[PDB]
Amino acid sequence: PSQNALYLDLLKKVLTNTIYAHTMIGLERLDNLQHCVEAVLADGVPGDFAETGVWRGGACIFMRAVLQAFGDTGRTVWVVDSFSLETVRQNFARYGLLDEQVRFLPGWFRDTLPTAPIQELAVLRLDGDLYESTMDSLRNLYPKLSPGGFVIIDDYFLPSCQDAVKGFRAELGITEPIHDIDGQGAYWRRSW
Ligand SMILES: [Mg+2]
Repeated sequence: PSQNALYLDLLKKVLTNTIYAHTMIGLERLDNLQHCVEAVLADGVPGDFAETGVWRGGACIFMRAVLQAFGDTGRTVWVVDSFSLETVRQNFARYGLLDEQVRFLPGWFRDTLPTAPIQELAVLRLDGDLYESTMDSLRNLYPKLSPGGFVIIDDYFLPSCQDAVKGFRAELGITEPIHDIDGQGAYWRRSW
């Protein structure tokens, strides 16, 4: 049961500034994110959503929007970065989604992630340009990812991102198969 499809379709057009830019991830990667979120809602995987490396906040805005479209009032979207914080907050306000289901964690990943007030995740999304940001994010938040939760890495097929993600998976003995999105990003679903 796919609620408010027209709304999310239009929002993806708007976030990518194709109407006449709040995200640069493009439509295919927004599509991916939509399917992943609609899956954890439909399948009842518990947990919040979190993005580390958020740019103008678009992907997090969209995640909040899918919660809106499906009438889920319980889950939180965690917007995690070093920031322009007020600018991001105002981007949420523009779509009318700056509310209690959106939480901000500003700071160096070094300091914030270790102690993050997050208990469990259904979705974990990373814009993994850099080794240390990627490792800080995965090491601290993957353990919070519920069974059936998704991990999405936006820059996966960058060789250096790929090496870092592979190293992390080896460390923890993660073998859930990786899936390509668009030749740039990738994701996998934590086994049940
Ligand atoms: Mg990226």
